[PDB]
Amino acid sequence: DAIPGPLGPQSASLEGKVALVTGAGRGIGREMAMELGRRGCKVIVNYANSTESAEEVVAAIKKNGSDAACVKANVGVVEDIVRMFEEAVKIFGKLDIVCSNSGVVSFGHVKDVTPEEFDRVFTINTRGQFFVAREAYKHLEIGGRLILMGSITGQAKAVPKHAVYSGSKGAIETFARCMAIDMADKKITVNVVAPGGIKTDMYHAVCREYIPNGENLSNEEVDEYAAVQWSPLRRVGLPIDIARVVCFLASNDGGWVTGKVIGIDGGACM
Amino acid sequence: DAIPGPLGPQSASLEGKVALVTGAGRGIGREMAMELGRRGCKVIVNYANSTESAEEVVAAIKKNGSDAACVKANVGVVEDIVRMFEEAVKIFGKLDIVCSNSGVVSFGHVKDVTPEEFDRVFTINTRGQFFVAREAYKHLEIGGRLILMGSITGQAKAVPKHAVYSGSKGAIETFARCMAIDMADKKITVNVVAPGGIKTDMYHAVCREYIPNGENLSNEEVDEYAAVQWSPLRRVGLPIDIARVVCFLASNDGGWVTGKVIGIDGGACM
Amino acid sequence: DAIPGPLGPQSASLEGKVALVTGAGRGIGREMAMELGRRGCKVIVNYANSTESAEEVVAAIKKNGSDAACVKANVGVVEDIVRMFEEAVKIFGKLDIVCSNSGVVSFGHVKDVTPEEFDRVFTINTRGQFFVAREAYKHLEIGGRLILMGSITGQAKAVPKHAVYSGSKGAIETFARCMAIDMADKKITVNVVAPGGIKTDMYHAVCREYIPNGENLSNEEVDEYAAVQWSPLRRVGLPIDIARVVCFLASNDGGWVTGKVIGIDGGACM
Amino acid sequence: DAIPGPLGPQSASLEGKVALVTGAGRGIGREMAMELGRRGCKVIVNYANSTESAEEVVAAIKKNGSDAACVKANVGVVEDIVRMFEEAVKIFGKLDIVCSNSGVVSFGHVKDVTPEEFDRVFTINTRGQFFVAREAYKHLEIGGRLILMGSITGQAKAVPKHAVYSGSKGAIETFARCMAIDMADKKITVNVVAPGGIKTDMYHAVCREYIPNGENLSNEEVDEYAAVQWSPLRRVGLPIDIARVVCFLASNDGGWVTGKVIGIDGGACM
Ligand SMILES: NC(=O)C1=CN([C@@H]2O[C@H](COP(=O)(O)OP(=O)(O)OC[C@H]3O[C@@H](n4cnc5c(N)ncnc54)[C@H](OP(=O)(O)O)[C@@H]3O)[C@@H](O)[C@H]2O)C=CC1
Ligand SMILES: NC(=O)C1=CN([C@@H]2O[C@H](COP(=O)(O)OP(=O)(O)OC[C@H]3O[C@@H](n4cnc5c(N)ncnc54)[C@H](OP(=O)(O)O)[C@@H]3O)[C@@H](O)[C@H]2O)C=CC1
Ligand SMILES: NC(=O)C1=CN([C@@H]2O[C@H](COP(=O)(O)OP(=O)(O)OC[C@H]3O[C@@H](n4cnc5c(N)ncnc54)[C@H](OP(=O)(O)O)[C@@H]3O)[C@@H](O)[C@H]2O)C=CC1
Ligand SMILES: NC(=O)C1=CN([C@@H]2O[C@H](COP(=O)(O)OP(=O)(O)OC[C@H]3O[C@@H](n4cnc5c(N)ncnc54)[C@H](OP(=O)(O)O)[C@@H]3O)[C@@H](O)[C@H]2O)C=CC1
Ligand SMILES: Cc1cccc2sc3[nH+]ncn3c12
Ligand SMILES: Cc1cccc2sc3[nH+]ncn3c12
Ligand SMILES: Cc1cccc2sc3[nH+]ncn3c12
Ligand SMILES: Cc1cccc2sc3[nH+]ncn3c12
Repeated sequence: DAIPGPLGPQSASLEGKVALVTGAGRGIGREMAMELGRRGCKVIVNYANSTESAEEVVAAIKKNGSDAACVKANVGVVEDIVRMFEEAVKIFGKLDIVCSNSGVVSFGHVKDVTPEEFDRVFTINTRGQFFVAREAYKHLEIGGRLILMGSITGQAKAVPKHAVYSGSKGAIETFARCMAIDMADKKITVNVVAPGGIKTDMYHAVCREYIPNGENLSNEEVDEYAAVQWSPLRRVGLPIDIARVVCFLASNDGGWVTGKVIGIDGGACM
Repeated sequence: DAIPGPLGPQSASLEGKVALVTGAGRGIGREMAMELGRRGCKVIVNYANSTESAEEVVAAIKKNGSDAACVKANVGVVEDIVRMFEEAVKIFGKLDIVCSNSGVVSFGHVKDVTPEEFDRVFTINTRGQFFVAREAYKHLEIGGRLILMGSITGQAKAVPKHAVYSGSKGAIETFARCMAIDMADKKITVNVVAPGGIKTDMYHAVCREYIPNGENLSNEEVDEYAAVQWSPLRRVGLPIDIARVVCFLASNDGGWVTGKVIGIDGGACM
Repeated sequence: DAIPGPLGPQSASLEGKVALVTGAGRGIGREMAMELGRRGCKVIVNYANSTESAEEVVAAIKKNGSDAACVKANVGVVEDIVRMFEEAVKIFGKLDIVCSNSGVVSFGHVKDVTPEEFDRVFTINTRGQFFVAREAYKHLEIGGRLILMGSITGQAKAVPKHAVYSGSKGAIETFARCMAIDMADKKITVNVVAPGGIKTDMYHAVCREYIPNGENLSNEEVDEYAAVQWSPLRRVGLPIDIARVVCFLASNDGGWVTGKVIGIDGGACM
Repeated sequence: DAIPGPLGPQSASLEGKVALVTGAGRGIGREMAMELGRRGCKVIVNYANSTESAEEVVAAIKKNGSDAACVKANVGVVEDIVRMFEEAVKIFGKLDIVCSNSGVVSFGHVKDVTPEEFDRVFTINTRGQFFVAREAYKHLEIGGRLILMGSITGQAKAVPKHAVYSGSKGAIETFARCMAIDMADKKITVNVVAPGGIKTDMYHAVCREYIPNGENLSNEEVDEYAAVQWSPLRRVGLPIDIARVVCFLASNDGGWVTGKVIGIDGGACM
């Protein structure tokens, strides 16, 4: 049968692809846009509040040799998502890759979860991603790429006071399986990246909630724990670790990988 | 170490246990309450609309030798759930087992899902179960049992136009893992039963949506397909098939089974 | 459709069933035969070396009110398995349940595994179980039950120096999926129980190999670790914990549970 | 923290890496060596019987601009594996990547499996891979890559008469989890690629055994079935599909992916 795409290194090229990354002003998302751009991608950085950071990222991508632009939209508002895509398409003309990154964390024993906090998390983490995914489908080029952001907590077995957040990410893994069927009519592949503890603002904010008796841990102590307890490779994961895998899925190399959950932890067990 | 519970058949006894089953007026739930009662349980049948059916079930359980009562509550309304448990506890004095059964189906290509239909399904299937689970925790006896209703679609790989429903059930499997940690402080075990196509009203309504080119299938033809394509055991699953496993988890036998997903299909592959 | 089996507690009855348990002279297996007998089963206890213990168990089952007999066979020798079943059938006339329990542990960094030690473990743990399963098929009554012994290590993510043993148990989970299809022509259900640290001779021998820096731990200290680190339920698992689940699968209640892996840990994460 | 490796496309470069691929004279393996070479790798093609094909591949890689050499060894013989690595290291001086590809298929109802045919498959598929993995550890450069060959059958739910082969591949997934811990002391990442039906000699030989009533299917009919039934993407998988993912895992991009099973099917459900 016919070979799908070029043979050799040329199959990993993202040059000439237009990508949209939600929540790209900081954290993993910022690095996702940065790296995508470094591999020759035109990046559209979406943001909700971090305008400054957003703009800063856009400047950076250009400085690196790629074109970029930023769009504002609150993924928790379906109308904002609908608008974000209508503008996105006009900016560079087409849309090849979509990275649904935006998300929020939450901690608390089941007995203390309020309907307000449950809806807060699920609305961004689960509902937002579905509608971003829905719009991505409509605007993606035939053969496009949809990448959903999940988490190690979707399958973790030992994280206490973490049902709401874990459930929101767990549902994303199921979305991938089902969306991979529907979206295949446009040759779009759908996959879920499931990171496991990356140094970002979030990490700084809630890492201690994962460490048994960690209220006291100093920043370096947290990293020491993370590095040793969570990976045989003995090191803390960085956004670039996710960004690299995301580029693989987005390239020709990931053409036969669809409906899957790629766990990107250093071999962690949570 | 000390043996947990009696040795012998006495370990499967549900006699003297009070159970609450949501959506017990029909389908799998009705049979869940019926069977639980047959094993000596006092059943509280919850219902949303099927009052007649509800009452009918209560009469049946008594006729079989057990006490029962019914409570009305819409699981999509947190206040209703809160009330349902406050009344439940007063009826028979205590609450040992809770079976979160209620749920709704949905079909449609991703591109046609509306925010209204997404919220419709997630609100009952996922959000409702969380709050039923939350209240169950607060009112369950030390050593109680919480059983969540999932589905084969949470892990299925070939069902098209089924992302919303599949995602709502998928999140339930994650809830089980996390809730099993928090709720363990009261010795409560949390598990998810994941049926795979049971003859109920739902089955009559949407089975054809699972069968490639099944609009034409006659009722008997659907059952023939179900029996042959979905199980090496060559037969259609019945509510009693789930009801029996639910009794196992609810008994002393299921004391060391927690945080798990029990797939109850005839060895189906979807 | 027709209801499969009796409604009510009578569905959990094992009375009048003949079962064969391999490696039933001690550990989990001994308790499996004991409990099966307590629920009205005629047990055939197989053994390899523990004759004394074997006979002792047979005396016990009778003293409890059930008939039993013991057969000697080395599961690592296919001819022994073939013979064991030919004799087994003649003893009580038929064979309803088979519990493939026998197994051996092993520890060591990959770099130190010798072909001899690899074959030692795989020959009993994997190859033995396949041939026990093969013979069980041929001799089981239509509607019989085949239960394979697996382990938490089949899916564990953090146990070092444990590839050979973990791999032997992992393959058992796959055997269950496939055997459930072939063996279904005789209505036999095939399932895998996956315990997670049970107090038996094995536990006494190698538990410390699972505890980071545990050479020094005293017996009570090991149990303290096991109870706290491996279960939210805060207690060490006992053979009776597995024995109870095995009876469920062997009864009418487990009729619709086939091709599955039932994890029997206190919600452990390894 | 410090960024692991270069930022940008340079992270996907395999230039200057020495790789060893077992069973590289034909099928997926041949393409694995070819592609690895195209990305600037020095490939050592191992073979068992296909000398001609082996040599042909070596000529090809050189013609493409990379150096290659071939080594003969029967993975079912531990002494051969030990020798293969001692020679391998001397050829190009070092060893960065190892791809354990070699394998054999088998079909048959459980009841017809003979100890000879069970050992035949397990000895190459499971035992061989363990010892190849063991030797890879000893000779791999710090930061090396070990990639094990698995299959969709390790998790498949509907393939009949396939327990022996499925079990041999299933154990490989467990090996990955455990080996990822031990081998991490040398910064080596261990992962399992799990293809799902690739056009190779094997495919030509046994594809019909997967298709219900396929004895009659013509070659083109088989491909039609494969393309439609096994993938929403509607096409048959090719060796290049696996080869591309293998290059990702072998590069810097796969540095944080370890202890995982990458399913490389077109979203197949078996
Ligand atoms: N950090 C970690 O350890 C891991 C993170 N993840 C997931 O990866 C993703 C990113 O995490 P990380 O970078 O650490 O997070 P950060 O806390 O650093 O915040 C990342 C971003 O998400 C955005 N976001 C939040 N709400 C919205 C919204 N309403 N609309 C659009 N964007 C929004 C933020 O936008 P703005 O700032 O502009 O409001 C921001 O850009 C999340 O989905 C997270 O759950 C998964 C596993 C691990
Ligand atoms: N049938 C099947 O093949 C399978 C079913 N399931 C799950 O099992 C559960 C029961 O399914 P099944 O019996 O077939 O369903 P049915 O369609 O027969 O309806 C079952 C019940 O769910 C209830 N329900 C719906 N909304 C509410 C609500 N707002 N509050 C309280 N109860 C409500 C109904 O209550 P009322 O009628 O009183 O409004 C009813 O009692 C569901 O969660 C379903 O998703 C999972 C796998 C397979
Ligand atoms: N203990 C634990 O923590 C867990 C155990 N398991 C599995 O459960 C099973 C039983 O474990 P456990 O009771 O702890 O083990 P023990 O170490 O207590 O030994 C149990 C038995 O296995 C038998 N056995 C060994 N070789 C043979 C053989 N060649 N033929 C027949 N029988 C043989 C022994 O027979 P004899 O003494 O007569 O030679 C004995 O009867 C094993 O498969 C084990 O891997 C799984 C998870 C956890
Ligand atoms: N084809 C498919 O659909 C899929 C294949 N796989 C796996 O991928 C791998 C390759 O499959 P594929 O290329 O299709 O297979 P082929 O039938 O085309 O044969 C591939 C190779 O395996 C080799 N091999 C067999 N025995 C030995 C041995 N004793 N020592 C060294 N090498 C040996 C052959 O060597 P020689 O010819 O030199 O003897 C050959 O080089 C296998 O492990 C297979 O199980 C997994 C999923 C799907
Ligand atoms: C923020 C964080 C820190 C450490 C480990 C994890 S695992 C996960 N999943 N989402 C966030 N996280 C974290
Ligand atoms: C209603 C139904 C029919 C057939 C197969 C399935 S699998 C599933 N999950 N929820 C509902 N169903 C069905
Ligand atoms: C023998 C043992 C002790 C503690 C934990 C485990 S987990 C497992 N699997 N087989 C044996 N074991 C053990
Ligand atoms: C050889 C083959 C053909 C079709 C589908 C599969 S799935 C698998 N796993 N190993 C081999 N195969 C095949």
